[PDB]
Amino acid sequence: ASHIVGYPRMGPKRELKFALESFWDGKSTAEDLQKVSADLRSSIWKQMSAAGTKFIPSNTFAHYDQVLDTTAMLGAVPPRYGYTGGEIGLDVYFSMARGNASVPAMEMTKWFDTNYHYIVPELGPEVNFSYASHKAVNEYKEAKALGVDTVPVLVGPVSYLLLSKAAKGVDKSFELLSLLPKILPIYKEVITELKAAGATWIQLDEPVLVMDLEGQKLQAFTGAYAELESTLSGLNVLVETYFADIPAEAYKTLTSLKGVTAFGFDLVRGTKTLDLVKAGFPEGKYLFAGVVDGRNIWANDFAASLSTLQALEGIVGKDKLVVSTSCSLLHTAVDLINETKLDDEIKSWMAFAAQKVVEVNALAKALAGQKDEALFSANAAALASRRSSPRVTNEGVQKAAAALKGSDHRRATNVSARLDAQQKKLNLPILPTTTIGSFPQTVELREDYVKAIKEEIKKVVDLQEELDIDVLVHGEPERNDMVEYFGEQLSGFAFTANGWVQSYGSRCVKPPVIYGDVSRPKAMTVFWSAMAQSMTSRPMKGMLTGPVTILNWSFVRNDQPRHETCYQIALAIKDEVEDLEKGGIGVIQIDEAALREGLPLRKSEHAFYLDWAVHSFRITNCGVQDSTQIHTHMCYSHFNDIIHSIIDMDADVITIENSRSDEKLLSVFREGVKYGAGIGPGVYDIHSPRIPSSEEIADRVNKMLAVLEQNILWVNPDCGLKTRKYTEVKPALKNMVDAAKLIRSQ
Ligand SMILES: [Zn+2]
Ligand SMILES: [Zn+2]
Repeated sequence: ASHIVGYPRMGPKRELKFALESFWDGKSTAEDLQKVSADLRSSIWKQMSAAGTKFIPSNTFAHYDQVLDTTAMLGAVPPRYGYTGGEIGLDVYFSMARGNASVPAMEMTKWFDTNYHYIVPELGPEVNFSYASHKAVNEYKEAKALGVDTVPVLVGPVSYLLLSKAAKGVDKSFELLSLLPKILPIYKEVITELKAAGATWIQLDEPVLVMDLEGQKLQAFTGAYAELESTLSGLNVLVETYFADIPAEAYKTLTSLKGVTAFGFDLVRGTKTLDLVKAGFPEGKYLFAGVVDGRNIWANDFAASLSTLQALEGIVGKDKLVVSTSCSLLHTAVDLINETKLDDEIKSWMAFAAQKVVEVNALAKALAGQKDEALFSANAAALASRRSSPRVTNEGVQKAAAALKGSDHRRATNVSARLDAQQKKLNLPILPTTTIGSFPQTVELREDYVKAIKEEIKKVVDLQEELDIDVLVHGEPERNDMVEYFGEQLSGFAFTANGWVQSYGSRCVKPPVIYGDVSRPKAMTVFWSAMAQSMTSRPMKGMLTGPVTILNWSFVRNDQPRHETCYQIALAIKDEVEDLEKGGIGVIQIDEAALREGLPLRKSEHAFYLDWAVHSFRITNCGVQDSTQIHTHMCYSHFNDIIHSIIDMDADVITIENSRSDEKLLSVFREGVKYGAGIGPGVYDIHSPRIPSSEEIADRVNKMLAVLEQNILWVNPDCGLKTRKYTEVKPALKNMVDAAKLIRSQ
C-alpha cells in the first residue's frame, strides 16, 4: 500500500536537459532523444518497483510540461503554429513550448506556489479539441511490457480548465469552464483505451480543489464526474490534491464525487483536512496518507508519521489505508546519494526523491509487519542529532526576546522629514539617474585583485564618463548568484552538489540549504563597495539581497516556522547595511524581487505572509541615519493589489519590473494612497536585447510626470542587466538621462 504521486523527469545527472539541447539545436536525430527518454523511464519504473512501490505512476514524464502533455492530449495546439491534425509530436510540442523561428512559444506560469513553471492552456469558444497525443496510454504499455504494471497519472478535466486561460479575442463574458463537455469525451476515448490496455487503477490530479472555489465553481467538479462514472466502471479512481488543506465545502464535494474510490491529501501542508475526515468520511474508500514531503529535503520523522499514519487506521483500516508521498517527488531533488561534499552527519539529516520512494515503503512495511527496525533505530538517530547538534540551536536565538519587542518602523521621521536630510548630506539633481543591479561579462575565468578591480574600475570609469550619471552602481562581479553568494557567509547555510530541481524546460536550479539558526559572524560586502565609492565622486549605492528573497529561494528547515528563520536572515542584514553606513556609502539599495512568491494559496492566509515578510524588510534598516537613502527592488509589473505592504515597507526610493505595463494605472499610488516618497519604475525593459528609441523614454517618463510627481522621481531599467549583450547595452543607456535633462529646461 505504497503510493508516489509523481517523480522527476530529467535524470540523476540532468540527462533530459542535455538530450533536449543536443536535439533542440540540431545535433541529434529525433531518435537520440527517445533512446534517451526511454532509457530514463525504464530506470524509474524499475527503480520504483524494485523497492516494493505499490502504485508506480506512469505518465509523470514529459519532454517539457505536464500541463502541455495534457494540451496535446486534446489537440488544443494554438493557431500561430499551424496545426492541421494528427498524432502530434516534437515539432509541435516544443514549437508551442519553446517557440520556433517565425512564431513565438506560449506564456508560462507557476505550478501553484512551487518554483516550477507550466504552460498555460490558451483556450476559448473556437478551439476544436482532438484526441491527438497517446502519451498516457503508450507509456503504460511500455512499463507494462517491462514487467511492471503502472498507474496512469492524469490532469483533472475541470482543474485543467481552471488552470487554463482563454487567449485573445474571446469576449470577456466567456465561461472558461464551458468547454467541460467538449473536452470530456476526448477524456473518455483515453480512459477506455487504457481500460482496455490492461490498467486496473488510474490517477486524476485535481489540486485546484485545495484553492478557494465558490459554490458555483466547485460544482463544475460534480457535473464532470457524473459524466465519467459510466466510463470508470469497475475501475478504481484516485483523485489527487496537494499543497494545502481542502476547505469543508471542497472537502465535501470531493469525498462525494461519483466514480472516485480513493482520495489523496497533502497532509504535510494540509493537516487540517484531517479534522474533516475525523468528522465524516465516505464508505470504505481509500486514503492515501501523503506524509512524505516531495517539497523539501529532510528525512520524514518516521516516528511521527507512523503515529499519525496509525491514527488514520482508526478512520478506516478495513484494508483501505495507503502510504503516499505528500506532493510530487518532482518538486524535490533526486538521489541524495550523489552527495559527498556534504559531511555524512548531515546527509543523515536529509532524503531526496530516491530516498523518499523508500521512505514510503518502510512506513508502508512497518504499518503491516516486516519492519526493518534497522531504519527506525537509524531514523530516531538521524533525528536525535539534529535537535541537539550545536550546529543547529545557536546563541543566535539571542536576538529574539528583543524581536517580539515591538515591530521596527524606521526611526520614525515621516520620511519627507528625512528625505530633506538625504539631500543636504547627498546632493543630486532632478530625476537622479541609476540602473538596477548586475552587468555582462567578457572572456572570464572559472591573484584575484589584479583581475578583480580590473573590471570593477572600468564599470566605474564607464558609469561616470557615461552621460554623467548622478547615482552609480558597482556591478556584482565578485559573485555568482545574488543568492548563491551571501549564502556561504551565514551560519545555518550549507550547500548541495547534485540536488537539482527543475524550473521549466531544461532549466534547473539548486536552491541553497538553511540548516541552523542563520547568522553572519563576519562582514560580507563592505570594501567591495568601498572599492568603487573611493574612485568616484558620485553616489555609490550598496547592494543587499533581502531576507525575504533569500529565504524563499531555498530549502528551509522543518523544525520551526518560515518567518522565524526568515527574520534571523533579516538580522544579519542590518549588520551589513549598518556597515555600508559606517563604511561610508551613503546609499544602500536593497532588493526583494522574490516578495510575492510566498503567497499562501489560501487567501485568508495572505495578510500574515505580508506581515513577517515586510516587517522583516524593515528589520534591515531600522537603525539607519536620516541621511542614508535606501532603495528597494520588486520584480512585478502590476502589484496593484499589494500596494499597501509596499507602502508599509517604508523606503526612500525603490524600483520594480515596470516598463511594459500601464502609465495610467500608475495613478494607483495616490487615490486612497499618496506614497510621499521616491519610485523608479524601470522605463525601459532590460529583458529585451533590442534597444529602445531615446524618443520612447522622454514620453514614457513624461507619462510619469503626470500620474506621478516630479519633486520625487527616478531614472532606471526594468530589471537587472546580467543577460543583455554588450553592443546592445552601450548605444543603449547612452539614451536615458537624455530624455530627462530635457523637460528640466523650464
Ligand atoms: Zn499597514
Ligand atoms: Zn530585477
